[PDB]
Formats: sequence, structure tokens, C-alpha cells
Amino acid sequence: LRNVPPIVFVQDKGNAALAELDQLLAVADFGPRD
RNA sequence: ACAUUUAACUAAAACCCCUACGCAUUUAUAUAGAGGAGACAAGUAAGUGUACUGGAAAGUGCACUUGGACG
Ligand SMILES: [Mg+2]
Repeated sequence: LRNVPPIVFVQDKGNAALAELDQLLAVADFGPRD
């Protein structure tokens, strides 16, 4: 790019949610045959 | 181009040429029209030179400059 504005690095907190939900769903108990 | 005759017992008389200039030269005066400047009035950073496209508005190509940015 000819002109790039100043770069700001911002943490993303929308990924930890899905990671932790998958972690919980991988060991959670579900209904009989459901 | 044109031109020294008369006179002279004191001494004087006579003396008279032809051509420049225009359909040239020099500027200026006015007018057919055309075009200017001034006044009034109302993301691609920025430039220089050059070139092409476009009716314009502008865009793009090549080189150059910082009179920009880069914590
Ligand atoms: Mg130079």
C-alpha cells in the first residue's frame, strides 16, 4: 500500500469462547442415545 | 552638357545651359472579423518537466524533488 495508517494490535476474545465451549462439550454428558 | 568675342589717341563693352518623382520608399489613419486580460458578480501525500487520451473536469506513462508519512 502507498499509505498505511498506524497499526494497532487488538486482542480477540471471540475465539476463546468457542475453544472453551468445545473443551466443555467434548467431556459433557448427554441424554440416553440422544 | 556648355563655353572669350569686341576693343585698346583716356579705357571699357559682352558674359544668363539640361534633367528628380514613382505602378518607388516610409510609416501611420479607419474600417470585415478573430482572440485575450481586467473589473463587477458570485484509498491513490504534494509538486517540476515532458508526452498521450479527453470537449472539458482531469487521468495515466517516464525521470526528478521533499517544500510529506514511516512510533
Ligand atoms: Mg538531479
